[PDB]
Amino acid sequence: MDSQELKTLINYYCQERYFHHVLLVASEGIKRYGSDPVFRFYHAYGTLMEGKTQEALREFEAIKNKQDVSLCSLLALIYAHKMSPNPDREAILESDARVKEQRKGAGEKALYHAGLFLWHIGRHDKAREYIDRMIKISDGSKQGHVLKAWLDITRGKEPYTKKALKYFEEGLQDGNDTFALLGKAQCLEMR
Repeated sequence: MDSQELKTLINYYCQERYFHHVLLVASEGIKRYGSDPVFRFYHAYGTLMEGKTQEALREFEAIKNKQDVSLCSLLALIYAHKMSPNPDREAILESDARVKEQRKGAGEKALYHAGLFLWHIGRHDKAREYIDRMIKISDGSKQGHVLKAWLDITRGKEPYTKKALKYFEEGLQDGNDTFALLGKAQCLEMR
C-alpha cells in the first residue's frame, strides 16, 4: 500500500471502531514511513481507544508541536482528557485555546488532518470550517475540494450531490485518487 492508502485505511478502521487493527496498520506505517508524525498520531489514538490512555497522552505530547499534526493531536488530547475518569477541564480548555490560536495561522496539511479527525467523530459541520479554511489558504487544493465533496455527501442533502460530483470530476482530471473515485462512485449510488 502507498502511505495515503494506509492513512485512509486507518481512517476507516477508526470509523468501524477496530482499535487493534488501527495499531497493526499504524505500526506498519511507523516501519515504512517512521519520519512521518501521522502514523505516530494514529498509534496514540489506537492506545487511547484500547484504554492505555496514559500512553496515548504521552504519545501525543511527544508530537503535538509538529506543524502538520498539531491541530489533530490537540483535538485528540481533548478527546483523551474527555475519555479519562477524571476529565481535566483546564487541560481541555487550554487545548481548545491552542486549537483556536493555531487555526488562525495553520498550514494546508494541518487543516486537512483537523477536518479528517473531526470526520472520525462524525462532526461534519465543524470539519467543513477547517476544510473551507484549507481551500481558501491553498487557492483551491484538489484534496480540499475532494474532502469538501465528501462532507457534501455525508450531510445527505440532494442538491449538494451535483456540486460534489463536479468537484470529484475536477479533482480526478489531474490524476486518479482512491478517495476521489469512491466519492464519484457514491454520488452515482446516491443518484
